[PDB]
Amino acid sequence: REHWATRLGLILAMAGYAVDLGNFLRFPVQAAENGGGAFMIPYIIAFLLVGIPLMWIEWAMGRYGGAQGHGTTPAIFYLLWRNRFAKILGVFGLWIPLVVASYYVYIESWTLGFAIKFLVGLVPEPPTDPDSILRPFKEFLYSYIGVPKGDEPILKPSLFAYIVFLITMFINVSILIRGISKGIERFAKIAMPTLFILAVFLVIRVFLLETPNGTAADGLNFLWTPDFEKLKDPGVWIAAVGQIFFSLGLGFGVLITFASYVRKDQDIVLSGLTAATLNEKASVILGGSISIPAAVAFFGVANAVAIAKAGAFNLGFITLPAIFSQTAGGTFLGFLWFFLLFFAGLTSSIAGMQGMIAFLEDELKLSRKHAVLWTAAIVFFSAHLVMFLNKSLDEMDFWATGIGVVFFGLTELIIFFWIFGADKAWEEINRGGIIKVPRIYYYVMRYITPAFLAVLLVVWAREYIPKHWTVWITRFYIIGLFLFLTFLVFLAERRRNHE
Ligand SMILES: COCCCC/C(=N/OCCN)c1ccc(C(F)(F)F)cc1
Ligand code: NA
Ligand code: NA
Repeated sequence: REHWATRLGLILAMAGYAVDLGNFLRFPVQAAENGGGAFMIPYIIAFLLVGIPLMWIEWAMGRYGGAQGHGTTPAIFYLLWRNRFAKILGVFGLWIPLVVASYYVYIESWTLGFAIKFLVGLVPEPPTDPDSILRPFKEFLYSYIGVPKGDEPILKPSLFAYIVFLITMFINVSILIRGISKGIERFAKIAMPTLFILAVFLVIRVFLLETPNGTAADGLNFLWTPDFEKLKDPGVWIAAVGQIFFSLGLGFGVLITFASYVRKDQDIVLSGLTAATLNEKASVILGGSISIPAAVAFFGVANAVAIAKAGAFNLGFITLPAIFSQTAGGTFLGFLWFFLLFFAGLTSSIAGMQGMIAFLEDELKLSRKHAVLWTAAIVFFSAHLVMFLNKSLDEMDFWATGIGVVFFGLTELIIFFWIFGADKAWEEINRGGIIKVPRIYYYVMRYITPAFLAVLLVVWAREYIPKHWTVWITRFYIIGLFLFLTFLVFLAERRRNHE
């Protein structure tokens, strides 16, 4: 079985996964909409009562399974719980990242394409007024994606956008086919520094942004000025818990696959706590210092609420590009921004697609080449649904991330900490650990963490269970994916009986 070479690279790859577009875009929006600086109160608590405990568990399950030559949840759940229902629930952790990858890699290709178009100067040039600046870029994005003009739910992406997607896939395969250490870990040692440099530079250039409408100081002002009156809203505490899941990448079975390449007695306590902190630092220090400030600096603090309500996607694919076409040398700033984003996603997309690569290796005994080429084949095929069918992207995100963070994460708790046994579990986490997990966390892992995860589920349940016909096309496919994966798991246990 393959293994991580260095402890540094391990943390960088785990952080590589955790840090992506959400750190720079999603997180700053959630904070401003939910109390600003006051949002740091429930966010840190959730980091301590949910994020950190659950992180350690996925690291534990991974290493525990990796020592037995299994990196995925269909096998691992069957090791924590000798049952048929454990193998089925395990498929979900093979299904979730595979669904995300069907849309995630494609959006990752957008950043790359934009980065290319921005670098060569193939971008709109306005013209005055805010809608006169945004519209040439709103339309720039819509022509790349192929946003439907008529009533049809049909997208028509550009040939270029399609070609960049093919290139993005090829890049992923390039890194992935070289393996854990010589591919992912090697690239994680190059990307993360390159990422940090790009962030710092953008942070610096943004703080220098001065327009007649405002400054960057007004941006960091609006974003971080605490509104404690919003702490009364349960929805703020719900968003915070949800944000931590999203921030750390919990409930997608990605960590579990990675940790399974960590050796039997190597530390997972301190190593995890490090990679987790790197992401949080990247979010609060770098991510919340670029997007929102630059948005407020150009449009003023008067539109700061409107900007945050416009969503994270508009902020990063329309708003910020439009601001860049108005600043000195902003076309290169557009390129550094989209190249910052491209790497952030790429370090995540190679991480997520590994689970399916691991399965084909560990359970179906496929070579690494075949495992990558078929995984690439599957994600490439399924992506055509995202590329051509309008709102298919949303349906996949809803089901994958929805079930992923709200169902499957809780399942990891119960199986490992309630079915497999809390004491046996606790030893598996602390074993070989440089530092030991605080004795208080035993109660947080066993009660507090699943109690929260139950509530996040239920509130999510009570709102989304009640909440067009073409959505069935996407549902039809992703269900077909689950059946397909059940079948592979089925074939996996039948090959093992023969040998
Ligand atoms: C809402 O956008 C999708 C996020 C799902 C979780 C995500 N975490 O990555 C870094 C944490 N912020 C993720 C999961 C799977 C994949 C992959 F596409 F690689 F499977 C990529 C990102
Ligand atoms: Na993150
Ligand atoms: Na990443």
